[PDB]
Amino acid sequence: LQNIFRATSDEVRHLLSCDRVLVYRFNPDWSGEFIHESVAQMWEPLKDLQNNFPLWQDTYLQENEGGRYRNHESLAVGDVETAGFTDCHLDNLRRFEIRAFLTVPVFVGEQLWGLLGAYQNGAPRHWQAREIHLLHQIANQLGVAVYQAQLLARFQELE
Ligand SMILES: *[C@@H](C)[C@H]1/C(=C/c2[nH]c(/C=C3N=C(/C=C4\NC(=O)C(CC)=C4C)C(C)=C\3CCC(=O)O)c(CCC(=O)O)c2C)NC(=O)[C@@H]1C
Ligand SMILES: O=S(=O)(O)C[C@@H](O)CNC1CCCCC1
Ligand code: NA
Ligand code: NA
Ligand code: NA
Ligand code: NA
Repeated sequence: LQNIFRATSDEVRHLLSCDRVLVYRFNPDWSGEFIHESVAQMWEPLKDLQNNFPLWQDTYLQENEGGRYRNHESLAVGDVETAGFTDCHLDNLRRFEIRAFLTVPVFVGEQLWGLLGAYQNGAPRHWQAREIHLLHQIANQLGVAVYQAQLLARFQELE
């Protein structure tokens, strides 16, 4: 499953040639965290930045039990500076040098399980429909892989 994440994250990064790809997973209370990353050589890994560069707290998704994702909606942002985010949100994005990004839902069964994010640093992006569609397909495949990893867990407890 780590294998799966690594595999998925590297694929998205190479297919989109973006700076960073992240996998987010929700906890039962809709808190969550980034559990996997694929990142280009030029940037420091997320966990390392988190040990040194503090952020504004962000409980939005938790307070809203998944927000737009829960309704199968995605976020596609060509330019974060132009998007109209709250100041704290934009400040967080800017802390990670994120200038354009995509975030899509990952569903495991009919349950919102997490998110798949793709980030471009330093310059805006004109995202294309096929890039978004491809990310959704990869997110669906990830969801299936997780769903079946679960199924196989349930199987091996039951013997
Ligand atoms: C300012 C911070 C207010 C706020 C705004 C806000 N945030 C989101 C959505 C997201 N915020 C995050 C951020 C994190 N996830 C993490 O694991 C970490 C630690 C490194 C951070 C900083 C993420 C992943 C999301 C989902 C993707 C996105 O960037 O939008 C929203 C929803 C925006 C929308 O329209 O969908 C909003 C409004 N959060 C707060 O708590 C402050 C009041
Ligand atoms: O739209 S929702 O009700 O999910 C939540 C609300 O926080 C919207 N975020 C704005 C949307 C437009 C881009 C800037 C950020
Ligand atoms: Na949040
Ligand atoms: Na969002
Ligand atoms: Na915002
Ligand atoms: Na299945």
